Amino acid sequence: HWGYGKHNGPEHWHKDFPIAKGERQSPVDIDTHTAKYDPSLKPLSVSYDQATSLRILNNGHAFNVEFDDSQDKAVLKGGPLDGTYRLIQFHFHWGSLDGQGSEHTVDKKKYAAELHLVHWNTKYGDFGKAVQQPDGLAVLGIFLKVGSAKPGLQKVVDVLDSIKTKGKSADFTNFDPRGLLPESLDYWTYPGSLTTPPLLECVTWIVLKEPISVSSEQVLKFRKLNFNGEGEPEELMVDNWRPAQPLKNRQIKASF
Ligand SMILES: COc1ccc(N2C[C@H](O)c3cc(S(N)(=O)=O)sc3S2(=O)=O)cc1
Ligand SMILES: [Hg+2]
Ligand SMILES: [Zn+2]
Repeated sequence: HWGYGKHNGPEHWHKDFPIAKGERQSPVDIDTHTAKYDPSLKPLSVSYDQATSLRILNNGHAFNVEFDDSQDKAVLKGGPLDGTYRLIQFHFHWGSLDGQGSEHTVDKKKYAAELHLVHWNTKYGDFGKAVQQPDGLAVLGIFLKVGSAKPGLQKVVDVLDSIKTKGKSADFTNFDPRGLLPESLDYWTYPGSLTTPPLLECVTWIVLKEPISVSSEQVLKFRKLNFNGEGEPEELMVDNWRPAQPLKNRQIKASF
């Protein structure tokens, strides 16, 4: 079944998910010089102060930190969005080396990792219904750059030994997602898709202009995870990213 290996990675995805060849697939290259500065874009409103994390889980493709989305506890509004979008989980895509790992690239430059904060549009009642809609999800994408440690990332990094193999989870309450945001909330936005199977074109992508820094030992920890379940041969979880797709008649708008 799908993964990121030679035999089941991105280039093979189209056979089971034909939408991989669709019209608004993600990720894409953000060419800064032809993105259109749109003056009618409102600022983003990230209200993560009431966020309730529940659990961290290795799912064989990445580790996800899941949040309680039963009430409007951590939401995203504003920007290009019409409506309130609830936070349900965040995850990362990273490389085996520091020069690759992001999914979106800026002027073809790749970062060491990319954080995705997944939100679903509350007018659709639940996540399941939201993924049936063109404006069902908004994902906030943050590039991670190697340098100085991000203190808010360290709690995540310390629990990764308990969830080394596929299927393991550990309770992960009281984690505050605000410690992973950059200073600026300037962004690029375009209509796109999920970047893993099922590749549904349900997403308004909001990619922040400002990267956050993590140390190499923090990102090293990411690389010790396993794609495999325990008792299986070990495959290190590295390079779990999809290459950029053609923009195909889409324009990227810049809030700046
Ligand atoms: C059957 O219903 C479902 C439909 C979709 C999903 N997704 C899991 C995917 O792995 C995936 C990938 C995302 S990314 N890299 O941000 O573009 S977001 C996301 S998901 O959590 O929405 C789960 C259940
Ligand atoms: Hg959709
Ligand atoms: Zn992702």
